[PDB]
Amino acid sequence: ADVNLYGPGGPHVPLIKVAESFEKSQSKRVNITFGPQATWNDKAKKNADILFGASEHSALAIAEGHSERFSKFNIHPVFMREAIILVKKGNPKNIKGMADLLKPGIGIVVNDGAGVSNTSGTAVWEDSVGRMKNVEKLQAFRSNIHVFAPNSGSARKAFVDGEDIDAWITWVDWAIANPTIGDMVRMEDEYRIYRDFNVVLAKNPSSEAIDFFDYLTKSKDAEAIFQHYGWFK
Amino acid sequence: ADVNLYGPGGPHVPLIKVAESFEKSQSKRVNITFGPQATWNDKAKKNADILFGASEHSALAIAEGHSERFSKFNIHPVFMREAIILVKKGNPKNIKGMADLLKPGIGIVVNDGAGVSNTSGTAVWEDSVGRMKNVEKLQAFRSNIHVFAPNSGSARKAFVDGEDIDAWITWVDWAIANPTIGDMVRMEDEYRIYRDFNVVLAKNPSSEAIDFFDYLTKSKDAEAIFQHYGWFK
Repeated sequence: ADVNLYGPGGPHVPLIKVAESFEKSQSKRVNITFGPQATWNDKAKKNADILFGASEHSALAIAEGHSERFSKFNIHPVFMREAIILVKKGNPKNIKGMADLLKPGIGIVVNDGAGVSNTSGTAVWEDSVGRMKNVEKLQAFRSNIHVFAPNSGSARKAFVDGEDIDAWITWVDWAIANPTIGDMVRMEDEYRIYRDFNVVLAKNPSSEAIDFFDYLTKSKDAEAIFQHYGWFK
Repeated sequence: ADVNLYGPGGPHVPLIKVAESFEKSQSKRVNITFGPQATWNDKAKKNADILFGASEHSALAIAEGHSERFSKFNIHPVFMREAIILVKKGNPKNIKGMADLLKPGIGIVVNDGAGVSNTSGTAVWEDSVGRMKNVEKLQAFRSNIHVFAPNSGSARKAFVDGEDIDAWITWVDWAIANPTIGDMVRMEDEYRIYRDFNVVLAKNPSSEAIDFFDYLTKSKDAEAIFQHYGWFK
């Protein structure tokens, strides 16, 4: 490929469609490598043109591992989206928002990198629940957390395999890309958390990398593809 | 000491006063060790009774380093407080909230552990600014960030020493404990972020550790001391 992007699993779904749209219109090829950082970090050292991220803090931690080529000051927000509650198909417990997750008998999976994996969802649950301004509510929610998952795959597995798991706090774009796995319930306005999709272009970038970066970050075509998955500007 | 607590710098100010209050009323001695994890981690391995935290995600990452004695499922929220904007004494740029930090010429310090330090402030700024639901606002704020500091001391130093730094996104309890260093400006209701003070008691705890844990977590005396610094239940 002429342009190589690396980043976490999740945003690769619209990003690949953006790459495909770009490839239909001109001659350069664009490769999207995705998944947990550890699965591709050494390959990114060899040929990454752009690092993409699924939150600000996770992108910063990842980019710091590549500072020779990517500057933390050059991480560029492009789109954003809301966190959601993924519930089992049919919403059997009739969950209507974060307040319902405080009830007895509710089992929750959250994402937390735990200082060992750079994952986008770290601190989402505490920031949403903290806006309830009530420590007994924070205690109730936390006591219902069955799994603190370090990445997307482990959280998905805990949700799918766990009959006692009723909710996974994750991203709207994941739910839209995976509609057979669970249904989505929005967080209440007052407690909603939004994080971005970002990119950082390598120092001394190739003309091909610049072209793709411009298309992805500024095109209405790219915006429309990402909007399908709940992303917005 | 009969009871040893370890945790980040910051909450040690009220925590020590709670320890002192406890020591005035009974015979056991309580030691509070505080600062960045790396400064005390090996000592906590030898004699920690309780680990205290300054957010949920940072406490989880720290406790995971001591899983043999402390369970992530037993981290207990006790108090919470709001993030604030620390401005230079006299507020020379007349900053009134997060919206003002989007202006040209504003220099900002934020905390971000960057995957190398377990610090409480990681992801606060993105979660506050994200509630503005506008990616151009996220770009404007991010472009004004001069320093992504991995811990409290480095952020404080950047703020104090940097004539171009107008704001440090930090905690209300820090500002109240350090009133000669800067003045505090609240975030707007819509964008405010609140995180907790928590503790986890060791497995097979001593009677002395249990007693202090109960006093700290449930006493109105402890609540009043922490309330002085902006903490609430």
